[PDB]
Amino acid sequence: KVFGRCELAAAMKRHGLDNYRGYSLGNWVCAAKFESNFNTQATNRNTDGSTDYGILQINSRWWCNDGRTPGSRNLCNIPCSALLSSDITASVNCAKKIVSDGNGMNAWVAWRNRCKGTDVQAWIRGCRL
Ligand SMILES: [Cl-]
Ligand code: NA
Repeated sequence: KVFGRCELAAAMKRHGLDNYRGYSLGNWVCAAKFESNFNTQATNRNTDGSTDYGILQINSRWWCNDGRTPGSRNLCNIPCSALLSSDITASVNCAKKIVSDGNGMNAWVAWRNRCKGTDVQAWIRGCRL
C-alpha cells in the first residue's frame, strides 16, 4: 500500500507515535517520505548486505529476520516480510522500540540528514486537527 500523507499521519497518531519519546508527528511523517516515499512494500539493500524494509525501513541486521543477513538479532520478533503489509502496526511496534535504543531518530539516516533541523510541521499542514 501507498499511504497518503494525512492518512499516514492519522494511523501514526492512532498507533501512538505523535510525541512518542518526544518526537512530534511531522518528524515521523517526514521520516516515512524520505525513507520509502510512503510505500509499505519498499525494500532497499544496504552495502553492508542488510536490507531495509517497509514504510520506515526497518533494518534486518538487528531489527527483523530476513534469513540472509549474517548475525541477525531479530530484536522485534518478527519476519522482515510482515513489515511490508498494508497494516502499519508491526512497523510502528518495532519503530517504537528503535527510537527508545538510545540515539533516538538518528537511527534513521534519512531523518538525520533531511528532517532534522527543519520545520517538519509542513508535514502535516492540511491534516485533520
Ligand atoms: Cl531523543
Ligand atoms: Na535481525
